[PDB]
Amino acid sequence: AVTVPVDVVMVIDQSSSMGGQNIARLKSAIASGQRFVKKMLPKGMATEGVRIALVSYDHEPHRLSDFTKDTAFLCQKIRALTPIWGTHTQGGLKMARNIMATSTAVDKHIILMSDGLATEQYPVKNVTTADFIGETGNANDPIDLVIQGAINFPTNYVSNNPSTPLTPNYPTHSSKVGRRNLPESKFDYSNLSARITFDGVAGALVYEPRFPHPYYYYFPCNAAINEAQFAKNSGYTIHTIGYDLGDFALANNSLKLTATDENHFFTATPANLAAAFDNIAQTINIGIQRGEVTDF
Ligand SMILES: [Ca+2]
Ligand SMILES: [Ca+2]
Repeated sequence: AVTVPVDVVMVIDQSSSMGGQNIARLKSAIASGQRFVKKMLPKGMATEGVRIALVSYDHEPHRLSDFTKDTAFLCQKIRALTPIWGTHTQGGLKMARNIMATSTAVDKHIILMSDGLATEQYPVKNVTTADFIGETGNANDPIDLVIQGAINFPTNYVSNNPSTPLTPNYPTHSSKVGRRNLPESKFDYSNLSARITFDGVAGALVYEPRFPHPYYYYFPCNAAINEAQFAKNSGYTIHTIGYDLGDFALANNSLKLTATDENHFFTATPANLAAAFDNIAQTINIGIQRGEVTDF
């Protein structure tokens, strides 16, 4: 029985939302993460053809392991996941692209798991108003949803810092938000811990105070979809778990679009997360089968 080599990068959001009152989220993430590792590396170091790498992220990404068959090392890093402020989903994906760049596996998969909106992203170089876009007219688009939400709850969505007298302009239906189809050349990747801020803070929308009416906002959910697209263009399959998103359309739809397609997007709760990782492992393992060697 022949299988092609496969390399998997796990990218796990460890934002503050995973802990505190919500600690069931972290605990199930840790249980299911280890379950997935064991399922994919059943022989440990002797598992032919399979390797797993691990990224966690909060306001910055963390390389927890390069590609490895070392079940114990991976499981120890998963058990050490820690809720920390910030959701730099673009950064997690960017570090996954860095790691996958060295792969010569035939099959190349990224698993992204996040329980919230992205609120951090990398700076845009030589930024102009053309790097932003307005309402699409598709009410399910992350663009239209974030604009509508920020109209309903301006200080929840838009970067603002009450400890200073500085103040953003808040959006209307005419406002423009970060695109999700910028070229890779547009992002400053010189520092994977960097984030765009206004008045010292980030957010679901980050005000670009240099630009005029109708007002312009970086949109980290769109930046994350943009980064996912670079990975898919490189040939990597993305499976995304929208984790405990509680029927919040912006969070659901923003994460759905990072996946290879809608069939690679899973809506999970802590209670049923293991079933999503089981299905992803099954899909990966079905995909690598190349039959038997029976030349004669
Ligand atoms: Ca979160
Ligand atoms: Ca302020």
